[PDB]
Amino acid sequence: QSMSVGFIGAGQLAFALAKGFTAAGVLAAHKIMASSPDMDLATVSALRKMGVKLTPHNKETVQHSDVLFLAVKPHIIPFILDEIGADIEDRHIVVSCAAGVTISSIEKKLSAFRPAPRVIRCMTNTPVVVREGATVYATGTHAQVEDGRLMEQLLSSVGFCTEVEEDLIDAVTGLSGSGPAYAFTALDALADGGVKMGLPRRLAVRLGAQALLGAAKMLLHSEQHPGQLKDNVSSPGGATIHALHVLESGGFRSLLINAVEASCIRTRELQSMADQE
Amino acid sequence: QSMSVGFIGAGQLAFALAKGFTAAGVLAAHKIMASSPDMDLATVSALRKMGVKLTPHNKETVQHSDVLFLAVKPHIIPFILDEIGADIEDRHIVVSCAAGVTISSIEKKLSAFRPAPRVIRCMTNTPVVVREGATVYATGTHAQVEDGRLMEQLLSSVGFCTEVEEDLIDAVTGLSGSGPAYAFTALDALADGGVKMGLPRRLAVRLGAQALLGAAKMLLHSEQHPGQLKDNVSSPGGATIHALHVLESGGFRSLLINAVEASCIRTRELQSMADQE
Amino acid sequence: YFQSMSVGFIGAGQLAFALAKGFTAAGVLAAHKIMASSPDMDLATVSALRKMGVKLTPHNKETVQHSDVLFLAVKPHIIPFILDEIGADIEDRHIVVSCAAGVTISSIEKKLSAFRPAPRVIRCMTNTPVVVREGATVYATGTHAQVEDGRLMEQLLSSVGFCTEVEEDLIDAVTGLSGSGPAYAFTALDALADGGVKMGLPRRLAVRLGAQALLGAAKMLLHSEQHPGQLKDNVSSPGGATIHALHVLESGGFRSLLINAVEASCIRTRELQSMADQE
Amino acid sequence: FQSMSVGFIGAGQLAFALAKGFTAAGVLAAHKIMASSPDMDLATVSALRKMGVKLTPHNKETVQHSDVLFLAVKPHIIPFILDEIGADIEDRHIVVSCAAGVTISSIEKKLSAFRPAPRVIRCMTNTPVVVREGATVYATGTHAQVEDGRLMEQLLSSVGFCTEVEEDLIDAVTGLSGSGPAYAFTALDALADGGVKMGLPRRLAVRLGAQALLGAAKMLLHSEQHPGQLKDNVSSPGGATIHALHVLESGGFRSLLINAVEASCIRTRELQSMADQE
Ligand SMILES: NC(=O)C1=CN([C@@H]2O[C@H](COP(=O)(O)OP(=O)(O)OC[C@H]3O[C@@H](n4cnc5c(N)ncnc54)[C@H](O)[C@@H]3O)[C@@H](O)[C@H]2O)C=CC1
Ligand SMILES: NC(=O)C1=CN([C@@H]2O[C@H](COP(=O)(O)OP(=O)(O)OC[C@H]3O[C@@H](n4cnc5c(N)ncnc54)[C@H](O)[C@@H]3O)[C@@H](O)[C@H]2O)C=CC1
Ligand SMILES: NC(=O)C1=CN([C@@H]2O[C@H](COP(=O)(O)OP(=O)(O)OC[C@H]3O[C@@H](n4cnc5c(N)ncnc54)[C@H](O)[C@@H]3O)[C@@H](O)[C@H]2O)C=CC1
Ligand SMILES: NC(=O)C1=CN([C@@H]2O[C@H](COP(=O)(O)OP(=O)(O)OC[C@H]3O[C@@H](n4cnc5c(N)ncnc54)[C@H](O)[C@@H]3O)[C@@H](O)[C@H]2O)C=CC1
Ligand SMILES: O=C(O)[C@@H]1CCCCN1
Ligand SMILES: O=C(O)[C@@H]1CCCCN1
Ligand SMILES: O=C(O)[C@@H]1CCCCN1
Ligand SMILES: O=C(O)[C@@H]1CCCCN1
Repeated sequence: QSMSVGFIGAGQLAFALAKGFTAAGVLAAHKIMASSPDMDLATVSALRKMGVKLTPHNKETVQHSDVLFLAVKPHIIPFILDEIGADIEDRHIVVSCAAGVTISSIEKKLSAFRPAPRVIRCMTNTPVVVREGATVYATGTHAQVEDGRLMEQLLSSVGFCTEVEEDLIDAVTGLSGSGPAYAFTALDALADGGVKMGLPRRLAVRLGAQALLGAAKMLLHSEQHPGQLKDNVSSPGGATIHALHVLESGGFRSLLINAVEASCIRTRELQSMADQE
Repeated sequence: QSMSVGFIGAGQLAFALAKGFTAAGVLAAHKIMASSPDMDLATVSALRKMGVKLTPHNKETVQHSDVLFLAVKPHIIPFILDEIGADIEDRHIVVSCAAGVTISSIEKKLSAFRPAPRVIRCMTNTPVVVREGATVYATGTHAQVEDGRLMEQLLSSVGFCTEVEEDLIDAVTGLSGSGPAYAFTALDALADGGVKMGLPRRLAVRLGAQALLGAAKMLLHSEQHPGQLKDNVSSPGGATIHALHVLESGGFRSLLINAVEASCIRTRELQSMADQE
Repeated sequence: YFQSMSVGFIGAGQLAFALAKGFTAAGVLAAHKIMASSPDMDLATVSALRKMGVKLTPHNKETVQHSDVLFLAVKPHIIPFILDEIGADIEDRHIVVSCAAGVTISSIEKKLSAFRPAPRVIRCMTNTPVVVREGATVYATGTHAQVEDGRLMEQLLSSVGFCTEVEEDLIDAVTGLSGSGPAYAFTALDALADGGVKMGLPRRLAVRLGAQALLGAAKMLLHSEQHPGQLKDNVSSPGGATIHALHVLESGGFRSLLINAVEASCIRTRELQSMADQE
Repeated sequence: FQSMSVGFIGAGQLAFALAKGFTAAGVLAAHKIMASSPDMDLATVSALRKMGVKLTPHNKETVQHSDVLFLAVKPHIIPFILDEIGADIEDRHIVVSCAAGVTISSIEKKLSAFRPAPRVIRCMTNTPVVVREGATVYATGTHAQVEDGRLMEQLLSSVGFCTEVEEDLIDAVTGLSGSGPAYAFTALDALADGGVKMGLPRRLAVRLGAQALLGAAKMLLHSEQHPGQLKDNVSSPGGATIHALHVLESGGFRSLLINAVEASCIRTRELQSMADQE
């Protein structure tokens, strides 16, 4: 309750998490501060109306915060760590949200200034903004047991959250981190299919999104295999099995596997370049 | 509250709706009766444990019911209507859930026995079982205004529900009716992609489903275009835009359009055969 | 009982051989209580039937007079000529079992009813694995088949594999799945063997391992209540070799090709029978 | 062999499958079997419990209980396991590695640091051992005695086909019969969807497709004829089956199965190459 939260970066992810946290009630907007070198951002304007404290100065965010989220682009992380490293205290829990960036790389930058930085790495996604996020976290070398439990409590307020080994996170990034983009592409296309068959666009968007929401919820609430739930939809000779055939004829399943793989491979490739630098 | 509901048919759709209605609290299990010529069905066993009254005799379902759902396969509908047509009373609201079957065809069969049958046609989907269904309905020639409002009240308890013109329903069937099957295929494949990149299968299923649920919820709660929400996920040069490219290279969008179209075309084709018979 | 039943095959080809070998291997019938007829004795199937001890004759009337249960095992377009030829020889005691793809009970009963009013007709679809008593058989009973006729036919065909009664309107689809099925399987086993050879296995070992793998997986599914996707999930470890191989199957639309096959077989069956009904 | 104690290090899919097959075969009483795992909250551990298999978290307990010791852990866990119990391997032990890709030489090098001449056998099997129709190959290590191989072949023949091979074939066998059940399950799911599309109930389509594949596989195993000849026997000229074969050929059906065996084998070799660099 006395917990103060800070965001280095004031972009899409910082907005989504601050919106989710405040809607969840687990944090008052006034306990949150975010910093950015650009206050002319739509997300900065939104955070202001929410009641989040804003500043150009990353040092002010550090000084206000107990839990410090790093919500900048991955290549900005080392610059950020050099800038505020001398201002980290024993009270701080540093939570990196950046795609690809390793706990090792973060702990090495911070340890030059003060031993035993408490670091947690997470991967989440934009649906935390409607409290339906998918989040994983890995705890660092000096994180205490209460640090992981605190972070799971906080991130569970805005969706699914579980601890993982760090070597799983790049793959999670390709699945649930990039996942919403696959869904939005799919929903746009399903709506176009509805329009082609005679539905108004607004209705098609609503129906397609509601269908995907409900099916996903069924699977999360069921112990059955997704193929069994699929079997339950189709009648023999019917419309649904005819539609499933044309998906299969296009290699639909393989394209989704291709996407998760391509995201994960790019994440690893980018971090290799960072480590080489 | 005094309303009694009956299901002709005791299969996947009847279970899903009865489960959703009772979980919603809008109906007590004991106000529901369902009939089937086969009590050795898993769905019949499930309905029994819920507290739903079961019978082999469709006439008993009619006699108990105020609202009567037709939840049999489309080709069974005319047989069903011939069987119980003499038992429909002025109190009855007949709600056909059957894919493709027209209000005209139903009103013609029932009108031979008694004038002015009150008929509503709906299309829904299995996620009503977790109260996240997508339902549309069209009112028949003799349905009263309170009949449509009653049905929207009832079906809104288990998900989205809106009135449509009947000529939209076959297209809705290809989008949200068959939709859950597209989602389950997609979730199975996304999980395989997670497994390929090193995630345990149970975790990949959970993450993929949670990602699709959250993205769908974002779109339902946003006024923004799905392409804008997609743009918000990707950073320049990043993992997500790399993954979106490989989806595009496979014609991912076109496959989903193909599916909605194929389902809708099959539905129309099947009903043409029924009308020819 | 069963060994006292006389069985006849009109047609002495691949299906008659497969069934006669299955029945005799099962011990339900003595080979010499089977008679088969063909206008062509220079077939390999006739020679094999002869070596088993089946009675062979060129005269379909002899097969009819010999038999109690009479299997029609000729090509579908031959059935109406067969029915014209021996229809007058069908007796009240006969059970007539059509194995021909596509041919309807109605077409058979219309021919035979011109001779006697209540011909007992059963239609079945089976497959060549009856030869190792692992066939997949369905049957539908005709207008005049007694309840005991269906029970007898199920007992007989269960001796050489799986057997269940179905409505007749399912049989063309069954034909595209389990009737044509063994050919899809032999194609797949030939290709899996080539895959083993490409990766360095001797052909003989690759053939045996591929066939054992498919047999064991199919038996697993038949003995499990789990979805095939779940059994599939259990084979793969994260990042491992099996999931990499499943991806390249998916990239080629592997699933859609098998759906295409069942559909193509069933559509061709319906199309041929429509030409027969037109003729 | 009633004087034989079998142990599993690992209590996952493969250990369950083998234990269920051995016990169903009657060659082992379930109480003569011990399995270890650091995680007792697995579905496979509960199933092993109900069978009457002894469970323990301690790999050393499994080693002390067992004469034949199956390594049923993921390949990257093998070197850790060997470090943990290498000092407990006795002369009596036969160590049977089931792990994909892991070489006899790598196992022998680990165990030899503790006691010379470890008796090592490498095998590749598959999950259908659970219905006693597995396909297993094995290779004997440097110090395996002649009777060690014969004993293993007797034990593994009780749950399916089993033959000795040169070790350099095992990665390819892994891509064919090791991964093979997954190809079949994919095919059976798809064939069932095909049956449903043409009007069959799903339960019936699943049963018929599985029976068709089982019977055709048995036909081939029992026949001296080429699979092409058995295929030819199914088709009549102009008929339904040859029409269906054509659409398989037009999609390169054969090439996809070759692709799968190749992709599995290449990945196995790639993974072990990384293990050997580490
Ligand atoms: N957008 C998404 O869907 C998700 C993004 N992420 C991660 O979140 C991090 C940020 O992602 P987005 O918010 O999408 O980026 P974004 O580009 O919307 O916001 C980036 C923010 O960093 C600020 N910034 C740049 N230099 C700075 C500095 N020196 N000090 C402080 N702030 C600075 C920018 O002004 C902007 O406010 C990335 O590492 C990304 O991998 C992870 C999960 C999902
Ligand atoms: N499964 C789905 O996803 C949805 C299905 N529907 C529609 O719901 C209707 C039923 O669909 P499912 O429940 O999936 O079918 P289902 O096959 O699971 O259940 C069909 C039920 O009808 C019963 N039945 C057969 N003959 C009968 C008779 N003479 N009298 C009474 N009951 C009889 C069967 O025994 C079975 O209980 C279909 O028209 C379908 O289009 C619509 C929305 C979604
Ligand atoms: N081969 C298979 O895998 C299966 C075939 N079937 C059905 O079995 C029937 C026969 O198929 P196959 O045995 O494969 O054909 P096949 O061509 O091997 O043998 C056909 C037999 O009919 C004989 N025949 C031709 N004219 C005749 C006549 N007037 N009187 C008597 N016999 C005559 C031929 O000489 C030959 O012995 C077909 O209707 C086919 O659909 C059904 C299930 C599987
Ligand atoms: N599943 C299959 O279809 C086949 C698997 N294999 C091989 O069998 C081995 C196991 O495969 P699955 O059983 O499928 O894996 P699985 O993941 O189902 O079970 C793995 C087991 O290892 C246990 N484990 C992890 N660390 C351990 C440790 N330090 N000490 C003891 N147990 C530990 C886990 O708790 C789990 O019980 C792999 O090397 C695989 O290549 C070979 C043939 C077929
Ligand atoms: O495949 C079918 O016959 C049905 C039609 C309606 C929505 C669900 N699936
Ligand atoms: O495209 C990107 O850079 C990020 C990576 C992490 C998840 C969201 N998208
Ligand atoms: O996918 C895997 O890791 C294993 C390899 C061995 C055979 C079965 N599947
Ligand atoms: O190709 C054919 O004509 C037959 C039809 C029946 C099943 C087996 N093959």
